[PDB]
Amino acid sequence: HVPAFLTKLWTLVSDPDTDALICWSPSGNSFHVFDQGQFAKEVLPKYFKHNNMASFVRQLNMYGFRKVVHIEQGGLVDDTEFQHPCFLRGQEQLLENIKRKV
Amino acid sequence: HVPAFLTKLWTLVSDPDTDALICWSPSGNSFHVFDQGQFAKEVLPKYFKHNNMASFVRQLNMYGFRKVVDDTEFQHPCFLRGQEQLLENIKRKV
Amino acid sequence: HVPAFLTKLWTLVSDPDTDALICWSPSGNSFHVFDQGQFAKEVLPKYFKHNNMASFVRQLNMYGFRKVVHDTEFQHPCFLRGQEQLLENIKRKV
DNA sequence: TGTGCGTTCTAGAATATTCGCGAG
DNA sequence: ACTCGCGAATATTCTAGAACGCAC
Ligand code: NA
Repeated sequence: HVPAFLTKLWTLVSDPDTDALICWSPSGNSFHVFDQGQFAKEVLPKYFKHNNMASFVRQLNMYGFRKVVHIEQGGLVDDTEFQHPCFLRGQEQLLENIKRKV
Repeated sequence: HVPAFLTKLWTLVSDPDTDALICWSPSGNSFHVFDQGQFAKEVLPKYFKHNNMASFVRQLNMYGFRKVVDDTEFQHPCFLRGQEQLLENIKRKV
Repeated sequence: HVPAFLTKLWTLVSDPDTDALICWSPSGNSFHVFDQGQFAKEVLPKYFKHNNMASFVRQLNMYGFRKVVHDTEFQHPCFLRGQEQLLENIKRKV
């Protein structure tokens, strides 16, 4: 029913063993990826058939996720945050409302 | 969605800790940059991918700011102290 | 007249310091990137205003580079070891 | 028995940065 | 000769197109 990408992403974010690399934000309305390098090489191949952050990012955009911009990035002086309105901590059933672009 | 340049400009002008280098005018309808040299060298690279005052000014003109005729003053009709919601009306040129 | 990206890219690839992360292929008609995590974190910000491999890859495509399918290998016919003069022919997409 | 999903490589679109022109 | 808005090329970021394999 719910496509594999969303259930794995939900499980991956919620899993407390991965919270050093991917976890919910305190509000539970977005998720963070820390150290993209270790995440792509260590975490992604355990759920998907690849280890590329770009292929994970491409899927995020296919399901309508958007990157959250922090106002402190953009200067010359690793935290990647994504959000979807129906991807909320404690609301796994809401994943049926997220559906992929055709 | 309000572009990063205006949000950063609003934060930088409004911030009282930076007022020795960039701050609102007393009326709050314009802002001043003092000592452009130290501002470009020390403040800009903490917010933008450069330390060039010309590139900051170029963006000011891109968003329709104009210079009011060291001490450099710039103005935009929708860049007003206490009216942060008006940044939504500032649009980049075509 | 040669854009900064091509001169910097030729320089960083040719640099024997970085050959552990980015170097020419034996034939010298393509270049390899090993461990892009460390390449993006340490090499890119020394030449560009960022440390994202995606922003490096995007520029490679804007200049007509192509990824060769088999760590990470890219090629352009006018990007050859010892022929910095051929970069003159690599022209950026509109 | 066609359609939706996943992975990869490249391009689109908006804003950002640089350089130098020219009206006044 | 000089100031100050520009145009234009390139740079950076985030999202999408397109091709192909796979499943049901
Ligand atoms: Na200030």
